[PDB]
Amino acid sequence: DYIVVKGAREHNLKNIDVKIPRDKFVVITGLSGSGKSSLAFDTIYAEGQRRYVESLSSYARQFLGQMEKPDVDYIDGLSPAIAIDQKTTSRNPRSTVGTVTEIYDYLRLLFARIGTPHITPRMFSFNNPYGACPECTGLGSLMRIDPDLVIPDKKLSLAQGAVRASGWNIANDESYARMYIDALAKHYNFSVDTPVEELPPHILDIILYGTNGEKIKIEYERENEKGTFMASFPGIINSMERRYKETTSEVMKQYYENFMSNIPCPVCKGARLKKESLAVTIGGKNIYEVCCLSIGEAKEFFANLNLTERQQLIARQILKEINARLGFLVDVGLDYLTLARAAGTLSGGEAQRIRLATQIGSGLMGVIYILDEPSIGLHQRDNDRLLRSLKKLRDLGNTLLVVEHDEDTMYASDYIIDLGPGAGSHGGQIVAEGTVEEIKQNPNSVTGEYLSGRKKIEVPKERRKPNGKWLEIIGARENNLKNINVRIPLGVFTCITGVSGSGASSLINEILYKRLAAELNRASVKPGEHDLIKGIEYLDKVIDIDQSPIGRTPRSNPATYTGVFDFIREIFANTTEAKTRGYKAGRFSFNVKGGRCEACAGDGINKIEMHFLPDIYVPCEVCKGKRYNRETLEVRYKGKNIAEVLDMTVEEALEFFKNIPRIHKKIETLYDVGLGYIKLGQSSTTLSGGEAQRVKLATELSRKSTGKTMYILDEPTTGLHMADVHRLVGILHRLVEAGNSVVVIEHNLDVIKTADYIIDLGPEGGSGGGLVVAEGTPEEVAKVENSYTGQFLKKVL
Amino acid sequence: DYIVVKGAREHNLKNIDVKIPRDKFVVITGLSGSGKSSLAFDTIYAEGQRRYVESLSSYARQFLGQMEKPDVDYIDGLSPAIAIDQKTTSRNPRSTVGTVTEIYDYLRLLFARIGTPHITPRMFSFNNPYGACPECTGLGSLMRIDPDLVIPDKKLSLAQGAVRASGWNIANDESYARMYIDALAKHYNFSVDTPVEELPPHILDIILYGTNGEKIKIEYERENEKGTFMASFPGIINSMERRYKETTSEVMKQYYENFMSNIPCPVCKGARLKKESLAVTIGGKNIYEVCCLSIGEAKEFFANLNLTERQQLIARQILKEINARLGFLVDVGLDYLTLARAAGTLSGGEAQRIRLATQIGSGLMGVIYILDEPSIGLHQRDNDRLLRSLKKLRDLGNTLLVVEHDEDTMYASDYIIDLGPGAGSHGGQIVAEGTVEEIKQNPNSVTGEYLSGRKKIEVPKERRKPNGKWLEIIGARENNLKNINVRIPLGVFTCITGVSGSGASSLINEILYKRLAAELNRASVKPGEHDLIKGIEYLDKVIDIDQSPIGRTPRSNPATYTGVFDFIREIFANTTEAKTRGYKAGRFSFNVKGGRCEACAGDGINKIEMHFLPDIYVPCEVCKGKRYNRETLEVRYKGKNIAEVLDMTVEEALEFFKNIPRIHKKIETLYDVGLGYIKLGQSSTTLSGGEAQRVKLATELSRKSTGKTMYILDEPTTGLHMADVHRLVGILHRLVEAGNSVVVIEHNLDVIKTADYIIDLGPEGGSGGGLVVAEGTPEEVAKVENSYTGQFLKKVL
DNA sequence: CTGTTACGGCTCCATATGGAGCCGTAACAG
DNA sequence: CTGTTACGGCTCCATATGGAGCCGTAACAG
Ligand SMILES: [Zn+2]
Ligand SMILES: [Zn+2]
Ligand SMILES: [Zn+2]
Ligand SMILES: [Zn+2]
Repeated sequence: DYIVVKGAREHNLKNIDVKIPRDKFVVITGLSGSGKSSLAFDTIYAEGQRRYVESLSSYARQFLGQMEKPDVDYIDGLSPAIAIDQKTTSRNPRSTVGTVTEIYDYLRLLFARIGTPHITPRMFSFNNPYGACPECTGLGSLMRIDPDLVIPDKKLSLAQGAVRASGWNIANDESYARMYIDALAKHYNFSVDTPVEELPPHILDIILYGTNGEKIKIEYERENEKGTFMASFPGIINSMERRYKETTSEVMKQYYENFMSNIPCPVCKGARLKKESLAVTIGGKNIYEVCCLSIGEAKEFFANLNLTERQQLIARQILKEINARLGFLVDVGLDYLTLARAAGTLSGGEAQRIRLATQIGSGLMGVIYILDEPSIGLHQRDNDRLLRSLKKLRDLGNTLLVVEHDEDTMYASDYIIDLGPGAGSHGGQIVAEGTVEEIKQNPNSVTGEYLSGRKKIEVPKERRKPNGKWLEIIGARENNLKNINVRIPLGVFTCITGVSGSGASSLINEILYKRLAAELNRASVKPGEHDLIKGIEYLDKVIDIDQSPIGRTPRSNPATYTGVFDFIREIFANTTEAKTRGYKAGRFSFNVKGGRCEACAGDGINKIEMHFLPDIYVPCEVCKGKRYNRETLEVRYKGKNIAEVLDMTVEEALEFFKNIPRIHKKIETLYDVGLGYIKLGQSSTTLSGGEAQRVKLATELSRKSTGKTMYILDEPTTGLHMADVHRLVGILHRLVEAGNSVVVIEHNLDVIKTADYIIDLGPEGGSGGGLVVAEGTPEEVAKVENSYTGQFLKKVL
Repeated sequence: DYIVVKGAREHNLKNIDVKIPRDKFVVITGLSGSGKSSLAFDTIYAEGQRRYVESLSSYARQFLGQMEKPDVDYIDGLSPAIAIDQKTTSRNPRSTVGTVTEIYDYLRLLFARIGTPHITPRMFSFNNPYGACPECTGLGSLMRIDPDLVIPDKKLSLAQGAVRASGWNIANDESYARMYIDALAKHYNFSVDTPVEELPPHILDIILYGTNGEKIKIEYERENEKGTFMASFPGIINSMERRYKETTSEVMKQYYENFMSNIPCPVCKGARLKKESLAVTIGGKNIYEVCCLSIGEAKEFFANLNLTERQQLIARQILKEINARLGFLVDVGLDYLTLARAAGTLSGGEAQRIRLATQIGSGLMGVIYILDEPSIGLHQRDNDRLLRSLKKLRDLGNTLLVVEHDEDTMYASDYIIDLGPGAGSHGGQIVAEGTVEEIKQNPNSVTGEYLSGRKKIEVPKERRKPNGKWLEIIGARENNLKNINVRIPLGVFTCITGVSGSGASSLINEILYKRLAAELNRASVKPGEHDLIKGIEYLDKVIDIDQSPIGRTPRSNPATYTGVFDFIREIFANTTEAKTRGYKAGRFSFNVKGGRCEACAGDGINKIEMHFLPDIYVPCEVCKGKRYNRETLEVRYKGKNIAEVLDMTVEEALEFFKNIPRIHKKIETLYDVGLGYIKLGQSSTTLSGGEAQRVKLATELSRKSTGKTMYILDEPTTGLHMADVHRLVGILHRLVEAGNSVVVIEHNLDVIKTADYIIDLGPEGGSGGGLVVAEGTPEEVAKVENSYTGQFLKKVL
């Protein structure tokens, strides 16, 4: 009846152990990336997944992949578990919101049972060929490439290579497309220098859609081989379509869709079903009409249902389940959604909420549920609704482990596990355990210290004012915006906030950023609706802050990203011993040959292949992971070597380089970034989202002052303790005082309190918004009665 | 707290419903393939697997495969479940008995912690390259092809095609190997007519192992293409090795291993580890020495452990877990096994028992466990041990659903679910529910009828005697046989039985059957140890009875298998209307063109492809599944058509053809096969193991009398009710009275009682046997005190 | 009339080159 | 000394033909 773990040594697990009670509401929190989150993510979940997947069918076990065994000694009292992560999937257009909502099939069954034609339940579905629209083969649209995007260079000759698609080059002899181009030219007797615009329509059709698969001879003359073969040219369009059909990568899919556009099927149009299916009328509405309705209006519509007595009797189960699913969806809070809406077009938090609602509807109790950041992407009322839903799910009879930072969740929690006190070598130990009251009584918990109010976010005594430099965006009607006009000043720590799903963040991410990037940084991406933008001359450069990893290659290090490695190499080159040895400054760098270990090429790992086992990585024995030649490593400066510096700690580095101001300024920048515990040479892939964000903000701070720069941060409060939030707020204020501009779209109460100009967009999400709710100083905004954000700010202040 | 299902319509589920209590021991039983087993296998398990796999990671969901949705209305109160099926997997040689037993890692950790060199725990393992034997790369053997099996025809010329391996033909110009042969001949200037024996050693080495990958020109002259290319010939051996490495099919793997043999690595030899690893001595033994020990002797060895006080203190967990695992393995009853034994070399029942033991050791409680036929492959004492283990696992806190026929399991069960009364259209309804007592009180349950003793297997009043015709096998020492001599008479319903894992069944399946097949049916398979076989002239033909499907293609039907379709076609051809129409007798057959529907080619299904969906099968609209042309189907004989006859029922067919003795004799043979409920034209793939066995026995019965035939049945009692066992026994007696011979190796008490001559091999499984325990009439055998089977027979009698 | 063998026909299963992002280096301007 | 731009180099990710078993048909013997 307990989750007992002993001898855990994952990452920074200092052989910690704890007894987790079953069938309760326990929350684990700590410092940003302190290791408690990693432990909870990768010890219990990994043990359960291994103990389950293995015991399953062997073939399915290798199909789903063999999970790596953990370093924990033994785990007792475990159970099968599910993970509601934050990394969404592109999925396929065949997937639908109703399909993943576990409501489309129920709606189809209800329509088949109760609805009348103007009758098999299979015909109501749109995934089986027994009832499909042939025009779009059930897809709803028509993914066709754009002839104006593949080879728009009409004036360019055929030999010039107007078509820029990969594998279709015509100016390269070594290209695989050169043989096909030569065969087509032989079959057409047309000069390759003819312009694309001047090409005959028949020749253009043959090039695009192929030569109807007729027999044709293609000549091949390689360096050491020659001959000819009979084949057919499908054409550029057909080749691209086949490649897209055979594609299985999200990046390749996005690249291919960049040159294509799915034209909504005109025959069916949001139906993807046979005409006669729409004839089934239930309550004077169609299945598509029901699906396109909003969740709240759908609940209202199904509440006013009225039919025959037999229909009511048969509805004692189907309609009851439909009502329960609608109520669960309402409790999720994502009312600004449609059953017919595209599954892919959704936020990560929205996807997590939808998955939670589907799990609640399923009712599979007696399991372990591990969620991540439920508070992210929700308003205060949404937080209350999520807490109620979590309490209900716990009442269903399962033990839940959540990781978050919302104070209300901790108050509603039963047992709290805190790991600290610091991060890395400064933490990794269980500070305390028990309920909230004794956690507050505990004087060794940083979370308890923040709860007790000893350290609190003091509201600023003074607020900055605009300097007359404003950016004007008026008439934008992208997504759900109803031609809204917003006056956004620049030069202060202003922010935009509102209820969940209002779309203001979508507007900022899809219109303003795209326009600014196209204007300044020359980014060729089509933006959304945009009438006019003013104040363009005020700013010069714009940058973005996201959660993307700094680098996907192991050839990069955070020291390289910050550039301190260059100063270190220069200092090493300035050494008298280095000058005597004649070593170049470039030799003190692992990225290039000259000093790197030739055995592993500086990678530090070796690949070993087995007949019945996958690739195995082991440390390189020649250089023992030092990634430096012995002769190069023989140099010593101030009692330290280049390898030692690369393996050194930032906390030690700050005290080490007390006489190197050039390096020191970046050192103290990194220290003020609040990431001194991070290794100076940690692997780039090993970095977490918080670490990457800290690195990016440190790099931004180290940048020279310009006074005409703007920054956009997407939910910086995600994955951060209250002290981390305070540090981030201080960094934001110092960046604003530097002379740049800050744009923030978040929902943290402390961040809103620290703001100087609040922008409100509402008054409801989805179709219920599109108008600027209010604007002004936070004190003036709190005076507005018709604003949830204003009421929350007034309560906070 | 209940498993509630309503509106289930899977196969023959007549909208049945039932409430299954949770956390109990409930057993479901019924007629052979009555549908209750299929329901329990494919309703609850399918619902749980879907509700789990889906909610998991999406990418893993498509990796493991999307389970099809069931036809049930809704399932309430479900839980994640695991399935211990009977279909084993070939797996890989890297897999080990200790690995799947979850004991190899524990043993390695114990050896690392306690053992002393003559020290990292990773070096003890044999799956990581950090400690491996390079000779065999951890495999233990060396899978090399046999030069005496690839092209043994030394006298055959190179052009003749001595190498019979697929893709290496030399006598076929169109073969892909012809170009390589021509290139090799050009590079060697050797005549293709030279004998393989007369080929120079250098030429043979070049052919086998390749030409060291050197540059070579291969000429190609196709019908419409020509040219040449520079490439290298890896050789026959290298090509076969690469194909085996790239192989991913069990059938292809078996075909390739038919020409290969894994020679035990001589460097390591049952070690696959680095020399220094064997230096670690624990209790005066090696890790391999511990693994090769029997389970019981290993438990005894670890019981006498004695080390330092620190070792004992550290062993409070590791040694306790090892002892618990050993005790669980002992409770499994598979004492005749070794930790170092090959994982693949095991029986299906042994694999199921091992999986059950591993699951018990895991301790993941609060789940649903569905096993199949625990009694199969076990002795009476093993049945008691399995019942105790199941009771323990239920005490661990999980709800178990077992399907079996052992009376002891029903007695130990709490709730029993019986579905009947018949099969197919004659059953599919819940007969009764409750405990065993009220089940016996219920007069409508066939299981209760058998339990009450109203219908019982009467012991035969007289037993047949040998007619002096005997088969003598003496000195066979295959597997664990210790040069045993057995006198097996022929001409009576004799049988061989013993304790589980004795190996006598393995001896019969690996020596006697192989020798008989090679002698009579000309089967070229190498048998095991065999000194001499006598009485060969007594028998003429030998046949085998297994659980393999009758046919993997949908072009075959049970009517075609039994041959009644030929008589039906002849009768239809004899019709006056058919003679007037001039239709040939072959037209009344769907297998060939002439009368079949050209739209579906007689398949009856159509394939529809979608861009984002897999292949979909739908009934063919042109012929509506009748699989006959309209003009051909227009004929009517005795008020019925050929399509109607093909779709008719056997129970109706027996009354239909009362004036057709030629067909009637096979009709009543099929009826006596006890499978009248089966459709006369059911799909071959749709047939179950019991149905296939019934079909095979019916075909054997319909065979003309010869008096010199023998039959071998492998566990016919599997998947059969007590009445089904009675019917099978009666069929066996009638087959024996026909004039043939019957050899049975099973463990059913009723089958043993019905036997006339019992062969006993023991006295213990594995290394504890190899000697004939006893022999004689069942009454005389019961008088033997030193025989578990004899004691069981005496108790039964 | 029945069993066996041989042959033909059918079906299902099996087996290397181009592009984007990042790091290091050189050059130019303030 | 510092910031910016341009170029070169490096790495990781991406995109049809032969064989075994079965059914139907013809021929031959009892
Ligand atoms: Zn359409
Ligand atoms: Zn190295
Ligand atoms: Zn070896
Ligand atoms: Zn058809």
